[PDB]
Amino acid sequence: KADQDKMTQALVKLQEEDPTFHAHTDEETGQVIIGGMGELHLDILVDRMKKEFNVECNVGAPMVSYRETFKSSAQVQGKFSRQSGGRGQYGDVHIEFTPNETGAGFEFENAIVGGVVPREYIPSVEAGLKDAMENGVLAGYPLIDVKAKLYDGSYHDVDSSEMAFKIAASLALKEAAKKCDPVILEPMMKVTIEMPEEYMGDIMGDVTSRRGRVDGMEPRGNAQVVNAYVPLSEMFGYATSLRSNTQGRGTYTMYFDHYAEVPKSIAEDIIKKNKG
RNA sequence: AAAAUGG
RNA sequence: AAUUGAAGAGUUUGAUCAUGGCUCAGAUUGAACGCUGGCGGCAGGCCUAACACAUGCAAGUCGAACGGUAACAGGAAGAAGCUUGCUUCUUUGCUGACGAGUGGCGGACGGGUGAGUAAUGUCUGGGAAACUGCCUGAUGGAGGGGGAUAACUACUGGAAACGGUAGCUAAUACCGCAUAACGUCGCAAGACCAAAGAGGGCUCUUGCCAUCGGAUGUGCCCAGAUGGGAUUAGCUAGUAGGUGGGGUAACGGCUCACCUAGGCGACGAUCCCUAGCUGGUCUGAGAGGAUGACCAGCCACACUGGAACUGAGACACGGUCCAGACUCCUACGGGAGGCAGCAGUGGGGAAUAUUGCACAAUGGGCGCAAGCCUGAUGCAGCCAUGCCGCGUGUAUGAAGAAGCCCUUCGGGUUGUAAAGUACUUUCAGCGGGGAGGAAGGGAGUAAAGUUAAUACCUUUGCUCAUUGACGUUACCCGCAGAAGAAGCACCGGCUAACUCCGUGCCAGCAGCCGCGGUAAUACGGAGGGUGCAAGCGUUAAUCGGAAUUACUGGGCGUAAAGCGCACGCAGGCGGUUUGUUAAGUCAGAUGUGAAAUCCCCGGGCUCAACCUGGGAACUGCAUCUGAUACUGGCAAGCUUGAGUCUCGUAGAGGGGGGUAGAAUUCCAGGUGUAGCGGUGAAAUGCGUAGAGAUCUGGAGGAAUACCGGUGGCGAAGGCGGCCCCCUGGACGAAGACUGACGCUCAGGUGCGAAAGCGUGGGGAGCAAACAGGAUUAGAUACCCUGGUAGUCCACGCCGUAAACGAUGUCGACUUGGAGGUUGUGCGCGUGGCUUCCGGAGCUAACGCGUUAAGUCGACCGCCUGGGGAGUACGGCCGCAAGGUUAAAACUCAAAUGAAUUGACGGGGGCCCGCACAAGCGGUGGAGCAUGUGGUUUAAUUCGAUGCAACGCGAAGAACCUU
RNA sequence: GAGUCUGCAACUCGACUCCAUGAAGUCGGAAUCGCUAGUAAUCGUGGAUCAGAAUGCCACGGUGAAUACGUUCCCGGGCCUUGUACACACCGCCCGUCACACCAUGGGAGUGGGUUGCAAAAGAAGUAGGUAGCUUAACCUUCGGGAGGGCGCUUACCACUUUGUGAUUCAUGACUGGGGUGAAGUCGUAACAAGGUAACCGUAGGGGAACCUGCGGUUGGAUCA
RNA sequence: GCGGGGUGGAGCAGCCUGGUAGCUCGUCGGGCUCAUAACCCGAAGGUCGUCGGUUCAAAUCCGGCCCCCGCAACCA
RNA sequence: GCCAGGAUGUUGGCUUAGAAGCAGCCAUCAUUUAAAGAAAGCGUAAUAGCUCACUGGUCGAGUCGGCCUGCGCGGAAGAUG
RNA sequence: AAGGUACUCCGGGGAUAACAGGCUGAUACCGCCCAAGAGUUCAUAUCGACGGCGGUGUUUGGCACCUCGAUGUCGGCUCAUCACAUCCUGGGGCUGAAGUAGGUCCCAAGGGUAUGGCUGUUCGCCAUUUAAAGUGGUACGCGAGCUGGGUUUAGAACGUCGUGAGACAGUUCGGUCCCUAUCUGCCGUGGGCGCUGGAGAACUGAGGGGGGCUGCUCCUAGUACGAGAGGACCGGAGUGGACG
Ligand SMILES: [K+]
Ligand SMILES: [K+]
Ligand SMILES: [K+]
Ligand SMILES: [K+]
Ligand SMILES: [K+]
Ligand SMILES: [K+]
Ligand SMILES: [K+]
Ligand SMILES: [K+]
Ligand SMILES: [K+]
Ligand SMILES: [K+]
Ligand SMILES: [K+]
Ligand SMILES: [K+]
Ligand SMILES: [K+]
Ligand SMILES: [K+]
Ligand SMILES: [K+]
Ligand SMILES: [K+]
Ligand SMILES: [K+]
Ligand SMILES: [K+]
Ligand SMILES: [K+]
Ligand SMILES: [K+]
Ligand SMILES: [K+]
Ligand SMILES: [K+]
Ligand SMILES: [K+]
Ligand SMILES: [K+]
Ligand SMILES: [K+]
Ligand SMILES: [K+]
Ligand SMILES: [K+]
Ligand SMILES: [K+]
Ligand SMILES: [K+]
Ligand SMILES: [K+]
Ligand SMILES: [K+]
Ligand SMILES: [K+]
Ligand SMILES: [K+]
Ligand SMILES: [K+]
Ligand SMILES: [Mg+2]
Ligand SMILES: [Mg+2]
Ligand SMILES: [Mg+2]
Ligand SMILES: [Mg+2]
Ligand SMILES: [Mg+2]
Ligand SMILES: [Mg+2]
Ligand SMILES: [Mg+2]
Ligand SMILES: [Mg+2]
Ligand SMILES: [Mg+2]
Ligand SMILES: [Mg+2]
Ligand SMILES: [Mg+2]
Ligand SMILES: [Mg+2]
Ligand SMILES: [Mg+2]
Ligand SMILES: [Mg+2]
Ligand SMILES: [Mg+2]
Ligand SMILES: [Mg+2]
Ligand SMILES: [Mg+2]
Ligand SMILES: [Mg+2]
Ligand SMILES: [Mg+2]
Ligand SMILES: [Mg+2]
Ligand SMILES: [Mg+2]
Ligand SMILES: [Mg+2]
Ligand SMILES: [Mg+2]
Ligand SMILES: [Mg+2]
Ligand SMILES: [Mg+2]
Ligand SMILES: [Mg+2]
Ligand SMILES: [Mg+2]
Ligand SMILES: [Mg+2]
Ligand SMILES: [Mg+2]
Ligand SMILES: [Mg+2]
Ligand SMILES: [Mg+2]
Ligand SMILES: [Mg+2]
Ligand SMILES: [Mg+2]
Ligand SMILES: [Mg+2]
Ligand SMILES: [Mg+2]
Ligand SMILES: [Mg+2]
Ligand SMILES: [Mg+2]
Ligand SMILES: [Mg+2]
Ligand SMILES: [Mg+2]
Ligand SMILES: [Mg+2]
Ligand SMILES: [Mg+2]
Ligand SMILES: [Mg+2]
Ligand SMILES: [Mg+2]
Ligand SMILES: [Mg+2]
Ligand SMILES: [Mg+2]
Ligand SMILES: [Mg+2]
Ligand SMILES: [Mg+2]
Ligand SMILES: [Mg+2]
Ligand SMILES: [Mg+2]
Ligand SMILES: [Mg+2]
Ligand SMILES: [Mg+2]
Ligand SMILES: [Mg+2]
Ligand SMILES: [Mg+2]
Ligand SMILES: [Mg+2]
Ligand SMILES: [Mg+2]
Ligand SMILES: [Mg+2]
Ligand SMILES: [Mg+2]
Ligand SMILES: [Mg+2]
Ligand SMILES: [Mg+2]
Ligand SMILES: [Mg+2]
Ligand SMILES: [Mg+2]
Ligand SMILES: [Mg+2]
Ligand SMILES: [Mg+2]
Ligand SMILES: [Mg+2]
Ligand SMILES: [Mg+2]
Ligand SMILES: [Mg+2]
Ligand SMILES: [Mg+2]
Ligand SMILES: [Mg+2]
Ligand SMILES: [Mg+2]
Ligand SMILES: [Mg+2]
Repeated sequence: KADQDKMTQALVKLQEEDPTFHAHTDEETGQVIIGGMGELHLDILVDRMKKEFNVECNVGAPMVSYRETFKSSAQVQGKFSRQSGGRGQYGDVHIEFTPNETGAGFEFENAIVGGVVPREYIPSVEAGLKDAMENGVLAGYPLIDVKAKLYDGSYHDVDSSEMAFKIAASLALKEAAKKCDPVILEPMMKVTIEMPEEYMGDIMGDVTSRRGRVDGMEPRGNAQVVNAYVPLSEMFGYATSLRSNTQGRGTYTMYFDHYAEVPKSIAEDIIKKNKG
């Protein structure tokens, strides 16, 4: 970490030395990601750090930011009552959690009937859910693609507090996760690979090996272009492979697409990792 | 006799 | 004439007064940053890395010291193509000159930096033991010789740097000899010591040597002053002194030997941390506080550590030697170098300039002079960095235009603002004139002086050409045309300056108080305004406001602050009288206190900034001459303060020993019979193994009813039956005696409740701990039944309490009243002590009030917002418990005192109500009506919700109503 | 089951009648309400609303009690006084442990630096002293030498450097102590009223915590009719 | 290997000796209070680990199967 | 053994990014024939391509694979020789 | 009518345990058969479910045959010797083998095959090497060769159990290792006789023993191969480690 501060300075200098060098700390992962136009390029930079900058470093695969979503729908109740004398803290909310349309995120519905939960406490309930959803409901990753319907609740004239209702809301989400079976999501990436038709088969074979799907192929100029969607984690190291397959005559451009459920095996591994 | 508390 | 000088505000509360912190308005800067940007003058400009430095430059000069001649520019001579009379080519230091060398002088100045340094520094004032190139005064001398040596030559070693060997040579280079005295040595007699020539035409000029002066510079000494820390109190063996010897220009432990045992320090030594000092600068009414950039003086340092050499002067920025780290060269053997001179580069940093020009002037080195050298200096460049002056137009202009903003849509505001019209043109721009900084120096020419000389030289006049980096100088003049020239911050209060719109505890703002949750003068934008202006804001920084460290000029009953009390050393302070001294003090004088700056009066730049003449001031210090009241010293006194003695009085004053009565407990026995004991109510407990109760005898410990008291005694803490023994203090009466013998007191020392600790005793009662029983949601409590340490004694330790009057001690003074207690004189006096109340005065108020918290004086202790914290760490003390001394970071905008109006109280008093009591009839249970909640529903419309919603809005939903 | 009436229309969803049927209920847990006389209690009657639709509301008469000793207690209100740390005013204020996060700081086996004391070692260059040897322009000379000097060597002083052992200062250290700041956490309620056991001071013992208990002290406690 | 357990939500009875589910707390409804706690009144909730066997009948007895404890697990 | 042919509606359809005999899933055909699978393989992203089955020619006598049984073979690595 | 004895003692047993041997082979280890699958496709490059068949003697065991008128037992040291189920070096097939480097299987036993830290350790983990740090058998090779740390006498203590004496597949500190080699074997070294008359030399070679390891650099050649990164075979030369 003494060389970490030096690493910052080293990366700054390296960026000045080479425009193609791009240093960027991924906020979600909290890991600095070094971008290069080639493996050898990055290698030389790292070697330079070790010597010129005198910064000992070890390269690694960028961590992937995953998300969670309830795979099942279940109505749940969250009750929080803490009254032992004087001003207490009562709050009960019955919230129905249902898998939302992928990408629709959170679609909270206030279906409170009979004004069981007073209007003033309603926003707190929702806000409390949102905060709890941001926290991991399965492994620790932000819960997305879920719909919470507060159909029923309970309140006390004195004990009930907005914060109590936020607590009750969070409690509901917890028990919902136990019944709604959240699943980990992985960020899919749309990759556009262009190469001579001679290597087309090999490229598509690589994508399938990664786990990605070939969207389709299309003729451009002289080099065929294959559209595909590959997981970010799997996409790592594609550059070298592409050049190897195409004899350094292949180019690819990857962009984020959506979040797909991590393979049950992979999901299990992620949960294990997050657990410890 | 007992007789706490009240973001 | 040298003065003219002094503002507050916001924020603790429901409100108030006080206390107290925080914040703000001002001024200032080597500034930085952001935004903006016409011009000029003057000035300033690496605060950081005493970090590392590429390149050039910053110290040379002299041929009137000398051998020479490397050049070159000539001359003469001789050869030459032979301009047939010049040219060429050679020779000749031959001359003008001059490379290199010897020599002399300078290089110790000038320029840079502030690392080190808390005094071998600086500043002020004194002093004896010195030295001093160049300059200047006076008096003498200046004779006659010698031996070298560079350059040079040959040779030779090295990559280079740098050399080696042999030969030759000069001097104002070097050494004898003579000379030797207002010199040195010595008591004296005696003895001893120097020199250089050069230049012009015998003379003049310059230089040389000896001595004594002058000036100047420099060295040295002493006293006072010059940061912080005691959570640094001891320090020191050349150490302190002496003596002798040596050493220095000189005094000196400067050095050495020997001898003695000193020296320094609470008036701060030693050690630690920080730091160049000063004249000055900034702030301040001042006193202070802060600071030491530029300018001037002084000191210190020059890659780091160290040393000497030369010299008048250095332990030497651009010298030497050694070591070290760096950089560079190398043939690997060895070499070379030092920007804290100027400019400049890299690095560091928020941030600080051009590898300019000229020696025209001033000043310096060398020279006879001419001249040469000078990054000193004079100037130019960049930079709004500051200061100062000026400009960006000026009059007219209602059309009160458009257009913007706002509006009650009437209008208002921008705003005479703009258009429009009439003028002016600073400055910029273009053109053309034009100072002054310039003195001198160089030619002649003249007279005089000098001399043998109308020579040469010197002096003063005279005459003729001639010297400006800045520079396109200032300044003046002319020409075209308002043309080419305004921005920045702010408008909730403080604080001068308000609306609209957008946003909606979000975004945001903010020095403080706070502002923002849908009518934001507080955010953001717009319109309008306010303040400043080529600047305006922000940040950092200092002082002020802050009387908030209070010398001037504050506090301590309750706000922070009186040591628990006392004794007492050092220290501070001290009644009254005479004489004496003159230390302080006061007066006058004299020397000094650099210049600059500041101040006053002036002068000069068109003004101002800026520059300059004179004065004032420098508040201080030394010395001399005076004054003598007060303070001090000395001497003699006096009695009034203080003290002693004679006599008597009161007292729970202390220490020791003895004794009495009451009660509790226990033990033994008698009588007697079922309870006792305890509580709010109980229970545990005790009792038929005879309790409790009652009576008798005995044992032991502790404390002394009543008297008894706003009583008494004691420094305080404390002290209570009676008796004796030992002992301290206080007070009164009337005399005598002493003669200021006093007061306070850092440090120090002693005393010091209760609890606690050590050792050895004692132990009735009481009772931390502990146990059980209750109480309670729980009850580690309060209550009950038991019960150990301890409480008691001896000796030792601890050293603290709301150790309180939350009020230090001593002295004097300033209306009264009612009491207590204890003397004393003759009902009326007069002392000591004490309680309550109260006047003036004082106090924020409460209160204090002759026992002051009034009015003053002496000395001491202590305080400087609330927390953190009387804590940590260190020291000291302790057996331990702990005590004592005593921080910081961090955090908050308060904390606090007294009093006021409420409210409230399981505070008090006085009243009252179907409040309770005394009664009567009900509700809660059933069925049903009705309202409500909830749940259900396509919808079950909406509102009402503790008392004070729920047969409520609804005094009447089949449709309508709805 | 059979009707009546009002009304466009009585299924949802009217009142009423007739016949039949004949539920719970045998006096109401804890708790709780009204009423002091023409009152309660009970008995009928009328009215508004309104087509129709009262056990409600509003109003009218009939009959018609019991009990009040009193202020000990409960609750509320008024007035006077007193304490107060309360002021959207006791539904006030407010203390500490514990949980979590963050910040500064103390201790800590130690670890790495700076500075420095003491005791030694060391000895470049230079300067001074001595002189194994070597060498020598100027002076002297008996002409051989001599005087004197230089070099070398040696000694003293001393920089770099080295070693041991302390002191001090700074940084860092598993873990740990207390402090502060958070946020509607948990546990109680210690203080402020006599705060419900007056509080507080010193000391000692005990206890999850605020604290409790003993001993002595202070008033900076209320109360007193 | 030898023993003891597995019963309303929690901790405990009942088993021995078949018929014949208790106690305290918690929970729920009503009350008290401004409200909460405390307090008062009323009520619900184990078919007895998991099956099999026996018996007219099984928490009870027998035997597995799982669970959770205790003890033993040695000497060359 | 060898020389040939080895197909046509038709890439059967669906699905498949693509899937044409040869990913998978449904089919499962018909046609010209001597005969030629809605394909037994290799192959391709899919294609294509290379076979094969099937069949015709050539060749001129046996040929092919099960059953029962005799005897052998592999499976079969160790420490003094 | 219960216990302790490690303070112990006597008579007996290999009728009966602990050690080593034996028998056995459950277990262990090694190999094979079938092939569901995995491997983009594709059982068999590599791997392999559900099941099946063997081999070794190799762990943990079973049995109690040898030894109780005694067969010393963990680990280390010294010294070895064999097997091959091969760790390195040699040869080869396949590969999901571009090269380099691997994977897997076959052949091969000539030689070679760490030092330290910690622990009694074997082992293991760790540090740093190496071409490699092989796996087993040999009374878990080797105490009439050494050690004596472990373990199992008598002393003592802790935890624990027990009323206690004492005890523990707990721990802790301390605590006597004898033997002059007759025979076999082995390393050396002589005497006798023989080999056909005696004697002095020089030999032939049946037979036996020893030895046999390997790194790195350079060249080939930055050549083949690879888009690059990298980087050879084959062949040649030099210089080391260990050992003799
Ligand atoms: K104030
Ligand atoms: K300095
Ligand atoms: K000295
Ligand atoms: K002396
Ligand atoms: K000053
Ligand atoms: K120095
Ligand atoms: K000189
Ligand atoms: K000049
Ligand atoms: K004062
Ligand atoms: K004194
Ligand atoms: K006097
Ligand atoms: K006792
Ligand atoms: K005092
Ligand atoms: K503070
Ligand atoms: K009822
Ligand atoms: K109806
Ligand atoms: K009606
Ligand atoms: K009151
Ligand atoms: K800490
Ligand atoms: K430390
Ligand atoms: K209390
Ligand atoms: K106490
Ligand atoms: K026995
Ligand atoms: K096999
Ligand atoms: K395959
Ligand atoms: K045996
Ligand atoms: K192979
Ligand atoms: K081998
Ligand atoms: K072996
Ligand atoms: K054995
Ligand atoms: K052994
Ligand atoms: K043996
Ligand atoms: K032996
Ligand atoms: K034998
Ligand atoms: Mg010259
Ligand atoms: Mg001379
Ligand atoms: Mg002489
Ligand atoms: Mg300094
Ligand atoms: Mg002032
Ligand atoms: Mg000298
Ligand atoms: Mg110099
Ligand atoms: Mg220099
Ligand atoms: Mg410079
Ligand atoms: Mg920088
Ligand atoms: Mg020059
Ligand atoms: Mg205003
Ligand atoms: Mg608004
Ligand atoms: Mg300021
Ligand atoms: Mg002040
Ligand atoms: Mg004050
Ligand atoms: Mg106070
Ligand atoms: Mg106070
Ligand atoms: Mg006092
Ligand atoms: Mg005193
Ligand atoms: Mg005087
Ligand atoms: Mg002056
Ligand atoms: Mg006097
Ligand atoms: Mg007496
Ligand atoms: Mg008294
Ligand atoms: Mg005591
Ligand atoms: Mg005692
Ligand atoms: Mg008692
Ligand atoms: Mg008691
Ligand atoms: Mg005190
Ligand atoms: Mg007292
Ligand atoms: Mg006090
Ligand atoms: Mg009074
Ligand atoms: Mg303390
Ligand atoms: Mg202390
Ligand atoms: Mg009812
Ligand atoms: Mg009503
Ligand atoms: Mg309707
Ligand atoms: Mg009244
Ligand atoms: Mg620390
Ligand atoms: Mg030396
Ligand atoms: Mg309390
Ligand atoms: Mg109390
Ligand atoms: Mg109190
Ligand atoms: Mg207690
Ligand atoms: Mg066979
Ligand atoms: Mg064999
Ligand atoms: Mg034993
Ligand atoms: Mg025996
Ligand atoms: Mg046997
Ligand atoms: Mg036998
Ligand atoms: Mg055996
Ligand atoms: Mg045997
Ligand atoms: Mg298997
Ligand atoms: Mg066996
Ligand atoms: Mg047998
Ligand atoms: Mg035998
Ligand atoms: Mg093999
Ligand atoms: Mg072998
Ligand atoms: Mg072999
Ligand atoms: Mg061989
Ligand atoms: Mg090892
Ligand atoms: Mg063995
Ligand atoms: Mg072995
Ligand atoms: Mg032996
Ligand atoms: Mg043996
Ligand atoms: Mg042993
Ligand atoms: Mg052989
Ligand atoms: Mg061999
Ligand atoms: Mg060898």
